[PDB]
Amino acid sequence: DWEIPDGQITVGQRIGSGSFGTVYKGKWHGDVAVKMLNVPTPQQLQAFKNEVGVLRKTRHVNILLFMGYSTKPQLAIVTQWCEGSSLYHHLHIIETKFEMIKLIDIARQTAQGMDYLHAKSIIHRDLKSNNIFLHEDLTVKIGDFTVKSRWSGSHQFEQLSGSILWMAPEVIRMQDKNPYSFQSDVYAFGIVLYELMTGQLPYSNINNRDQIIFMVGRGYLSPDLSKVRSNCPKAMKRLMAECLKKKRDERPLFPQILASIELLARSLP
Ligand SMILES: Cc1ccc(NC(=O)N2CC[C@@H](CC(F)(F)F)C2)cc1-c1cc(N[C@H](C)CO)nc(N2CCOCC2)c1
Ligand SMILES: [Cl-]
Ligand SMILES: [Cl-]
Ligand SMILES: [Cl-]
Repeated sequence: DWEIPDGQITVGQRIGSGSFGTVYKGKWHGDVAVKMLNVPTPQQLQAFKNEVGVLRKTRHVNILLFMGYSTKPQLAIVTQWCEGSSLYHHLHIIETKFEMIKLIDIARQTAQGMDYLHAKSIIHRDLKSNNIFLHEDLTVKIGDFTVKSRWSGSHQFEQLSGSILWMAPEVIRMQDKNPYSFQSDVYAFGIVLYELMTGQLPYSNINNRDQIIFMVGRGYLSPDLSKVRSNCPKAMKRLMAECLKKKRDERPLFPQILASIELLARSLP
């Protein structure tokens, strides 16, 4: 049982809305985060039931800690509160210059988290620097949390509405009814590795969203790995390429990926 009875959760400042509901800072045996829907439709109830149903299966330090939910008086999910920013914020907005050892550490922790989810047969489906939080700018927390991010104009009448830089080629073309897989999450992680080592989003030379969608889809685009830092290990550049392979089955799984990163971690001056 994880149901939090009514009147315990003290809701505070609103911080955002996200894809579903509204997210506030809270108090419940200390600071918390509260994702709340205010009304409930059968599709809203199914989203809630599924979101709790995934989170309740995760006990890992690099996954965002679920703490409990509220059925009455309204639908709500309570997670830990974290002081810090998303990886996206650090790298692209305020443009933090992390040391190479810390960039590899962030990569290692993200791999640890993704490996755990895949071991539990959980496909994230929307991994990206936005959904990697740095708790005290130190510890990676993977979740599902955007702010005029590159393509500011609304994609209301477009097919692909969400974030396309992290989507694998098979996920863009959508030839299968469900093209999401463990290898689709590996490609997304591949782009996160690119962000860490370049300090930049991929396809910077191109300014047409639709052209990136098309070209990544038909395999004419993959990120320019020469843009990495000079003290980036060759072993990382090789791993990055394996993660971003256009063909699905040629991409490795996180057990091998995490192994490769922990190896090159030990040997760097
Ligand atoms: C309150 C809440 C409840 C639920 C979820 N849902 C999930 O994380 N997931 C659903 C599927 C599962 C997939 C898996 F792959 F992770 F397993 C991940 C997120 C949040 C939330 C949403 C947000 N948004 C704001 C705008 C970002 O600052 N911020 C937080 N944090 C605030 C800062 O301090 C740490 C917390 C928390
Ligand atoms: Cl539990
Ligand atoms: Cl803009
Ligand atoms: Cl690029």
